[PDB]
Amino acid sequence: ALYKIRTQDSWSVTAKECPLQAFQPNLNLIPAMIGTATGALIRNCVRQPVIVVDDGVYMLTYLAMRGSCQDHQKSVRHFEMGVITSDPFGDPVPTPLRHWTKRALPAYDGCALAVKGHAGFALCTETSVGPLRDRTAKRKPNIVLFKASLVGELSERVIPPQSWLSGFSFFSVYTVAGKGYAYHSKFHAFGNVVRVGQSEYQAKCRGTGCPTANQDDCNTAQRVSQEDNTYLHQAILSVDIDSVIDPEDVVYVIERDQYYQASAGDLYRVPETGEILYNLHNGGWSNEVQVGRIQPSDRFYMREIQLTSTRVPAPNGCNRVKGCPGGCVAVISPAFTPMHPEFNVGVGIFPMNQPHNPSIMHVQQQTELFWKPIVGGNITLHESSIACYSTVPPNPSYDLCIGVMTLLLHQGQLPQFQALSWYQPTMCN
Amino acid sequence: AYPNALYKIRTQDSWSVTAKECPLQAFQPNLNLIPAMIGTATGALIRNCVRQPVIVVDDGVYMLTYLAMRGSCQDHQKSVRHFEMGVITSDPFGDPVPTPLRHWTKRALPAYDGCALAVKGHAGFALCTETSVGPLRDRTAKRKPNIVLFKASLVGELSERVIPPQSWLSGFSFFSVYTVAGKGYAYHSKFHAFGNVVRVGQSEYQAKCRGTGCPTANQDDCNTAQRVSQEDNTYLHQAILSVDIDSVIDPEDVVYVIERDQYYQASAGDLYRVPETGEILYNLHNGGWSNEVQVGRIQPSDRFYMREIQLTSTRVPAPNGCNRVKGCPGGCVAVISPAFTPMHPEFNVGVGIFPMNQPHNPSIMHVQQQTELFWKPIVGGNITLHESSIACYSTVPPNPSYDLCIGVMTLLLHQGQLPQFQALSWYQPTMCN
Repeated sequence: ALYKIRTQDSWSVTAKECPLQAFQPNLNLIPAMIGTATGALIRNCVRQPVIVVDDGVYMLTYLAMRGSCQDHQKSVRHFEMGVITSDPFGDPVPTPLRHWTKRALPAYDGCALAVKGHAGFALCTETSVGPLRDRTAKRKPNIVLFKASLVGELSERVIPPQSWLSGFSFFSVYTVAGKGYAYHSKFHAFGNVVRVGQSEYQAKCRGTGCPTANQDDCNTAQRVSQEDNTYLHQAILSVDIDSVIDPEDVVYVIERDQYYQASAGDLYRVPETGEILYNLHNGGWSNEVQVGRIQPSDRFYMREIQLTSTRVPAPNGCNRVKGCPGGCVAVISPAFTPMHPEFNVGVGIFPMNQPHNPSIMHVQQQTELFWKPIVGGNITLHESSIACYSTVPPNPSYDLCIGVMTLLLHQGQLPQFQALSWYQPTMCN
Repeated sequence: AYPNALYKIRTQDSWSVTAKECPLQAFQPNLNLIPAMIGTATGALIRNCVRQPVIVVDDGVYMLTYLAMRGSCQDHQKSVRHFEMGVITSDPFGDPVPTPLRHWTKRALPAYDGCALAVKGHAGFALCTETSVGPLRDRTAKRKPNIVLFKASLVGELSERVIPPQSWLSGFSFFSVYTVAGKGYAYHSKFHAFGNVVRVGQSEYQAKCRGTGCPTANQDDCNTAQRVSQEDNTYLHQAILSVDIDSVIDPEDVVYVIERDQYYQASAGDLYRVPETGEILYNLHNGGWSNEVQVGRIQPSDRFYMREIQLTSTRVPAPNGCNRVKGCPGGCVAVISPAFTPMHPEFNVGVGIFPMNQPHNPSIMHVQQQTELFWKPIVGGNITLHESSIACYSTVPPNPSYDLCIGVMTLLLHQGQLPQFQALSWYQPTMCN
């Protein structure tokens, strides 16, 4: 492989416990020449970007389409792996080594990524017309595990819908875009499950986001089929990455009382303790920044963590109610990664100002350390994924983050893949 | 099951003798621009600059290169040289598009400048100038640079072979050898590409001067435009580099010098080999005083001749704000963005990427023997084209109406940023009129 630096998770317990410096100066934005050009001049669209880093190795994915952003049937699914290496300035930057594409049909939607020991893993939903229509049509999709490596291998294992192990019955299982982890021959990632409602568990509803939310509206926001009384559940997928014969693939269903709405998300594993942190992406009615800890006890709980009170904005044209089940949607752009084993500190890519310019937000226990735009003007952020890491040994003042985004660079075009890296302040105040 | 070496579309050169001989249709409708998701993102938001883009295609395999810098476009010392290889495969719509398989980077120091590319089978080749501060300062400092041959393949490892300046075999005497960006070809055991050599002036040969580009050109001004060192009486000559790509033991690297009466100024360029006949076509890039689209044929006789071919009378524009003379020595420069590829074994037909309008927007021009078949913008607005490279091919068997072209460019996408790598493909009209 290309000479690469050792890296370690920025949410390690060795992270700062102190109250952090509010970094006033401009950030040092360094290159991240990864991915590919995505037709900035010829109306090509990119969706579902995910970036993951493990010990100086990264894996990247996105979904490319022609002429619009809703063409799963004619989409191309991109996978990429590379290493983080010291650039001419002595700065660790990622560079690609291998790239693969999957040409639909079939399409691959909601791919989750993880990297472990120079190996890359991708879990995708095999589809033709996408998850929204798949649920309404009551399909039972195949799920495909991709195994990638720096020497150019891409192996696939089909997971039939009936093969999943679970303690209860469910209609169907879907993958969702985001970050996962590979631990103990298992690939853990967020998932979505269509399942009939049970009396004991109702929709999470009233809270600081919408104190007067109505329970019937909350249940409707989660419902899939009114006649079948099925609801879209958040889940954790535990996929076998060592066995190809009689593989043990498990789905852990989280009851719908643990989340306002099922969504895409990221899972983080604290290396020393094994605690699982999560970042539940938006796209529903809740405009809160949803992070927390996964606590498996008598059942799987999502213990919410208060990271920031800043709300996720609505699209430009929406003038309806904000942050309540019957109004505007909260955009899907925000993605926050933990800089602390208990998510006391987080760094995220966030939309800023009316054009939703891409920006970086540093928050510690509801204190905003900084909120800085990457660019101004009319550049609009659509989706983002962020991977922050530390060197071995850590820099006493900085961690490094890699941000990948989809952006509307020019009017009349479609969202474009862009990437960048930066030194993330970790100095105490 | 993914795009790979064995699962790729077969292609053939668009300058094959099997190309159309007829008078071509002037294509009025808009072109069908199809994806070319190659290269990488190049920091469109963080002021990163990309230079010297080159694309080459051979039988469904491509190789790409460019030079990346941080914070400015004049930082060889802190630059990164990118290499990439991939295949041309049928996209979901049934359209052949390029997709990357391998990517390599070379971290300065040392930097690698003026890389020329060639592809044969599944192997890729790059010939670069080992430098620290770039060719202009290297010539002024009278350095003798190393030249490095890079060997890449889709399933193999990137190897390098250093060519010392004293190791070159040649029939001529010269001071130093430089590579230049552009396309070359790999045939049999040789990698042929354009080069530049610093050499003392010869009594018999003066600078090419008066012509359709500058009817009133002055011979003294033309000779000055080619001169390197007046004290040493050295001039920058165009050359052809023949580099051994099969032998690791006793490699034979040869320099063929072209006398300075065959070209207005030495420059970067592209070489094309007609597969059936073996004739060599060339595209001499701009960046000097000549604002003509410089194409022609390389004829080795008693000496190496560059037989000019008149492809189009449209002139290459000058940079914004220049009020000196156009297309004549000692005045405004002609921008280096244009790149023209042959669609005909004798360059009767050409397709090029060209700057159009005041912002120098990227555009595609189709010309046949000085007749403009079309001149269409890719985009308008304030997007500015800086450099470009184009590779057009055929599907085997050829589509009766269309060839396929891949265009790679460096563009100023947003004000306050630096030139960005962008790529696109399109169906190139080849139908008769």
